[PDB]
Amino acid sequence: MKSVQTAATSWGTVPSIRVYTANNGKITERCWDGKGWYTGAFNEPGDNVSVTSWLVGSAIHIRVYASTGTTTTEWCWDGNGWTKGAYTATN
Amino acid sequence: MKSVQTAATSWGTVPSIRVYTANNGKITERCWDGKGWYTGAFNEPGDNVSVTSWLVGSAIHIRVYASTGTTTTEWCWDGNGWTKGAYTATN
Amino acid sequence: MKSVQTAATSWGTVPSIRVYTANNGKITERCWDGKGWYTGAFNEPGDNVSVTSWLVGSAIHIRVYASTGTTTTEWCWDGNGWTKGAYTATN
Ligand SMILES: Cc1c(C)c2c3c4c1OP(=O)(O)Oc1c(C)c(C)c5c(c1C4)Cc1c(c(c(C)c(C)c1OP(=O)(O)O5)OP(=O)(O)O2)C3
Ligand SMILES: Cc1c(C)c2c3c4c1OP(=O)(O)Oc1c(C)c(C)c5c(c1C4)Cc1c(c(c(C)c(C)c1OP(=O)(O)O5)OP(=O)(O)O2)C3
Ligand SMILES: Cc1c(C)c2c3c4c1OP(=O)(O)Oc1c(C)c(C)c5c(c1C4)Cc1c(c(c(C)c(C)c1OP(=O)(O)O5)OP(=O)(O)O2)C3
Ligand SMILES: OC[C@@]1(O)OC[C@@H](O)[C@@H](O)[C@@H]1O
Ligand SMILES: OC[C@@]1(O)OC[C@@H](O)[C@@H](O)[C@@H]1O
Ligand SMILES: OC[C@@]1(O)OC[C@@H](O)[C@@H](O)[C@@H]1O
Ligand SMILES: OC[C@@]1(O)OC[C@@H](O)[C@@H](O)[C@@H]1O
Ligand SMILES: OC[C@@]1(O)OC[C@@H](O)[C@@H](O)[C@@H]1O
Ligand SMILES: OC[C@@]1(O)OC[C@@H](O)[C@@H](O)[C@@H]1O
Ligand SMILES: [Zn+2]
Ligand SMILES: [Zn+2]
Ligand SMILES: [Zn+2]
Repeated sequence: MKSVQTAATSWGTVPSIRVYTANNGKITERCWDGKGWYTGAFNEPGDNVSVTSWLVGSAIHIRVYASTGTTTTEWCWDGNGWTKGAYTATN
Repeated sequence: MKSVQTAATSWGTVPSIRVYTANNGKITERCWDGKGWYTGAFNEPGDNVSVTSWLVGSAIHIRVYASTGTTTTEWCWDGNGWTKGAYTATN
Repeated sequence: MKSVQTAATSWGTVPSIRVYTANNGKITERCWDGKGWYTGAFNEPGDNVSVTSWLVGSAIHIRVYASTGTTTTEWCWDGNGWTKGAYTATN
């Protein structure tokens, strides 16, 4: 049957986990920080999703790559809300 | 042509790598621990797969997200067998 | 609509980022090292891609898993060009 597509990242030792789900063209986010799953602020269009993150000290930085057709849009979390990133590709 | 879908994670100083393949609704696992590839114990249903892992000291923790329909099931490896995680996509 | 499929990895604190895109049977690579996106050296066939990476000091080691059909080919970056890895899906 048709199935959603996911991408996952984690950081630290607790850990913090973020799982992105692409469902019928919309990506949403589920979060774990040690006390139960909850819904994240990320909501962007996309059929397909990948993610990577890195720590600067204790500060997390997340990059989500959301693709519709041949266009991939990068979204960035740097502690102060999601912003559109500079990524481009000539697909 | 129709193609399988993979997810990969790695850790530590060997390094240890784990590659999950979703093929026709079934997910399986191939492992590298420095001495050749071999088949892992993970076998769970799923059309799509993502994975993340983290170390706590020397202990690996792996989380594999297996999706069928709109249901994503989280599978947990924490040193002693695969168990179903608490992940849900809604509350 | 049909959409491309991506995978992403990053390392260090700058950070460096690599984003792999599978598009109509071909996987290509875009790169960030703090100073703008550019096209990387990776070009290999595949309908689906996953990736994992690890540092050895400042030196990055990347493993890209490229799938066509039921055949997943591992590509290896160890500082000196992309080479085919030992991964096989069965014994
Ligand atoms: C309950 C059910 C529904 C509502 C279906 C389908 C199936 C189905 O039975 P199920 O027990 O899941 O057996 C299947 C299993 C185990 C796999 C692995 C299948 C399919 C089926 C067959 C084929 C299938 C179907 C699809 C879609 C969109 C895809 C992508 C799709 O390919 P994919 O998931 O790779 O391969 O259509 P749709 O979801 O409307 O209908 C057809
Ligand atoms: C040998 C072979 C088989 C057995 C096929 C197909 C093709 C095929 O020739 P190939 O040399 O691979 O040329 C193609 C290439 C290079 C690409 C990139 C293609 C397709 C083909 C055509 C289209 C195609 C086909 C599919 C399926 C399920 C998909 C998803 C699919 O899309 P996708 O992989 O994005 O695009 O059907 P199926 O596997 O039954 O049959 C049809
Ligand atoms: C412009 C356009 C083209 C050229 C299409 C399709 C659609 C389409 O309109 P759009 O505004 O994108 O509305 C859709 C939206 C928003 C979603 C979420 C859709 C589809 C469509 C419909 C269905 C669809 C279509 C496909 C393919 C290959 C897939 C995988 C596919 O599933 P998926 O992306 O999950 O679901 O065929 P193809 O790209 O040839 O044709 C059909
Ligand atoms: O604390 C939750 C949160 O702020 O964590 C960082 C990002 O995952 C956000 O989308 C998410 O809402
Ligand atoms: O601060 C945001 C940014 O500079 O972070 C590094 C890369 O993800 C860039 O594409 C992105 O615009
Ligand atoms: O040594 C192999 C193994 O035990 O490693 C941890 C997990 O990847 C398991 O599924 C796998 O069988
Ligand atoms: O020990 C298992 C568990 O608590 O680990 C952290 C998260 O992956 C949870 O969903 C999961 O149930
Ligand atoms: O400096 C760019 C580069 O060498 O970085 C390592 C790999 O990502 C290569 O494919 C890529 O061309
Ligand atoms: O050649 C490099 C290599 O040994 O690195 C470890 C694994 O990725 C192997 O499959 C691969 O062949
Ligand atoms: Zn299915
Ligand atoms: Zn194909
Ligand atoms: Zn679409």
